[PDB]
Amino acid sequence: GSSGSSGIVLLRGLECINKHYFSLFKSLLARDLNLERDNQEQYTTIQIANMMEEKFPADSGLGKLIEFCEEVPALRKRAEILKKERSESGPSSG
Repeated sequence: GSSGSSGIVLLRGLECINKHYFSLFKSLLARDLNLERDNQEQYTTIQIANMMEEKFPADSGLGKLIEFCEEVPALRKRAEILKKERSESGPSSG
């Protein structure tokens, strides 16, 4: 077995998934980000990324996305992988 492949980024959380699933993410945020009604496809992980950066400076979308993956069984495997990166000094356990 080879090693490496440690090039993950809090932003890659989007590029990771296939455009297919991505479309859904934009829909769930359409309300928050206030995306278009029929022009949600013309957008790109980029334009959407920056939007989240300012909007949700907490995770910059990382979080909002992680969830979108949890709901899906084919993304749940990644959701857990993303979270690990999200947290830094442990969450706020209360």
